[PDB]
Amino acid sequence: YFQGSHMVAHGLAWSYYIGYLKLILPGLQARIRMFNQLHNNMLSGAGSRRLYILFPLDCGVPDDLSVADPNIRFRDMLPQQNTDRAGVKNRAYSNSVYELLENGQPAGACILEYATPLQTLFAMSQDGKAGFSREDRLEQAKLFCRTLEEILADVPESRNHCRLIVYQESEEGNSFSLSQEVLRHIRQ
Amino acid sequence: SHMVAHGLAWSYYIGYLKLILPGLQARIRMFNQLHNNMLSGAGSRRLYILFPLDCGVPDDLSVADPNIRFRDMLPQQNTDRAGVKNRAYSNSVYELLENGQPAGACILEYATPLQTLFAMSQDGKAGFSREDRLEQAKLFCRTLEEILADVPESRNHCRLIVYQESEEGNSFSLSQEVLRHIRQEEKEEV
Ligand SMILES: Nc1nc(=O)c2ncn([C@@H]3O[C@@H]4COP(=O)(O)O[C@H]5[C@@H](O)[C@H](n6cnc7c(N)ncnc76)O[C@@H]5COP(=O)(O)O[C@@H]3[C@@H]4O)c2[nH]1
Repeated sequence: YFQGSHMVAHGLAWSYYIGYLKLILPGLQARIRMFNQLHNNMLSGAGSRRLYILFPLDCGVPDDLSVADPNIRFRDMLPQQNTDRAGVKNRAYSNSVYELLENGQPAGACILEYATPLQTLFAMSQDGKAGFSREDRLEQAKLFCRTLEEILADVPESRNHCRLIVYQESEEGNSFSLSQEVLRHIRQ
Repeated sequence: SHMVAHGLAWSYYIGYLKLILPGLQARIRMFNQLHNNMLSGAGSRRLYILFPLDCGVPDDLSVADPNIRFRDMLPQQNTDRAGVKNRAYSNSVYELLENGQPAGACILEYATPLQTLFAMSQDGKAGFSREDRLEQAKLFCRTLEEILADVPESRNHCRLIVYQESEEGNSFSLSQEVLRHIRQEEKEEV
């Protein structure tokens, strides 16, 4: 295996930064402050004010987080950002806030989502026209993560809000609890 | 199958066109009720997507060509996506002017992934040459065409407008380029 120079993953990483994260990081905290005004400071500490992105390396990305763990419960959306983009007026960028339950009660809350490009990788893997194996998919998923981390390293601290939660579903165990993992990241 | 452009083409199809194209006609019908049948013919069926091969992608179409005039948005599509509840997908409708008056109307936008290719070309960290940016941009278009070819439902609901300004390269008008496509299809209809 020789890793190519500009692979699918490289492009996805750059896409994900240039076309989302870079766009939303400047206003994220303002949106959070607004949310807190409505929700009695639900997102109180710094740890609850990060943008946590789930990165399942097997690329299983359900649209509903509660599917992954029923202890991840949707609470409300942040106020949305609207931006004119590439001829689409008022394109909307949105994020969702979840409560993390322990014993049926909220133990934390945070902004949580999956990394969307992992959906692309999964779909490519399922289409013969794509020419893309399961082995290719895993490697690309790992490369996407590494490349993204490299790009994010260069963000100034005032915009250093992304936090990646990287795991491989097949390697975890029946005792893996995604909500606990997220709470662990919040707590660190 | 491991070039950047492949990923971009699949991203664009899987995460956008596949999602929105099936619902488009209904959104159009509603727009037309609201706006007195502004969209007609294939303008009432297709999303028109601009693919500038040089990867210059202005956010404002009127800046690109003042004869492209924004008129209103389609009603939005909201879909839960990857843990984002009610992610919103929105498209913009424009009138195209000729000699100062409306000559056509359509749903129009740029293919956003070209913006990624442009950005990669400008950041040394990407190690991505201008020459490769061009090749990849061409490849992105071809790949998307290939993907669409096998899915009539999607293919029939979009129009790819591919051009390289600077090979155009003189009297080029973007509005005229769009109108040319609209008119070609109009001649087929009826
Ligand atoms: N989580 C998230 N929420 C967003 O609002 C979002 N916006 C973009 N992205 C992900 O960022 C990267 C860059 O997005 P870009 O717009 O260049 O390409 C996008 C873009 O050309 C288009 N598209 C997606 N949603 C919209 C939309 N609402 N309007 C226009 N084009 C859209 O289809 C491509 C694939 O979209 P996703 O597969 O969702 O992944 C994107 C992509 O990996 C987002 N991811």
